[PDB]
Amino acid sequence: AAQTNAPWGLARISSTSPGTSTYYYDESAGQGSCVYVIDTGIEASHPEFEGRAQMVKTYYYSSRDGNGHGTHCAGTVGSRTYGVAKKTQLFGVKVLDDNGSGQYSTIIAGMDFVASDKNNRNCPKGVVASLSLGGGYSSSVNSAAARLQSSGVMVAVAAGNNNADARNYSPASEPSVCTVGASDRYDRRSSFSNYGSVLDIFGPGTSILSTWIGGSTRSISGTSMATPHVAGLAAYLMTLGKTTAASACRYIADTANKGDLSNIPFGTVNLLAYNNYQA
Ligand SMILES: [Ca+2]
Repeated sequence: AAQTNAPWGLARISSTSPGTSTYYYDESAGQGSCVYVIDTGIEASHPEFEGRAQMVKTYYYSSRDGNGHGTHCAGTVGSRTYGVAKKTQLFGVKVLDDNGSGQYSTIIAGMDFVASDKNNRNCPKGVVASLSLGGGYSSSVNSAAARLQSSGVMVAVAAGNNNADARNYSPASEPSVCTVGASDRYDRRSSFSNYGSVLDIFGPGTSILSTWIGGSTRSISGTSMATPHVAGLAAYLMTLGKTTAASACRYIADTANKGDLSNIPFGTVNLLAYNNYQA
């Protein structure tokens, strides 16, 4: 399949080189996989999600996304126009309030929720979770991300937007999950992207067009935008039979474009997510 004039991030993920605008992907498109988006929630009714999005959990007075951030993330995972996995099921878990804040305790409960809740969903092809959130190092937060992963969910998490070493951030510093840095359209590290030996991969994170609340769209930036590219790519690869929750991060890093990014600090991986689709 070929989606012409795709958002640059989508084109990039299916390309060996920067500067192109068509997204190529196998038509299976993530069918029969599931992606949890753990964030401010998801405007499920957005036409772009086509009935494939559902809120399954909130810790606040409402499950609606009153912010937009989670909806944007969800659209990059799986909206028909802006998404990597155009046929995946999307499940929203609202651990962040409408100001995009959440206490660590709520975030942890949200991770544990998905680790059980995937047993209530139909995802023959596998399960992914996209966690575009972050705060200072906490072993409890790391440990919750590690449980989520060991239960059989491919966990992808934002490296953070501090332009600093991600070792100091959670769940970014958790070794067993996929920690995702942000790049821009000219293949430079995003200027806000964290870095470090704890990073596993980079995805498109600067000027990322996707869904927003009120049924609209917008371009925004962050390692939080890069994460759902990798989350969507895992779902897509898993439905193709290429990999599993337990090895998806590894496989993505093995099949990445390598040594193509600029401003990567000494000791951080120079790997850009890539679907290796032979159209
Ligand atoms: Ca990690």
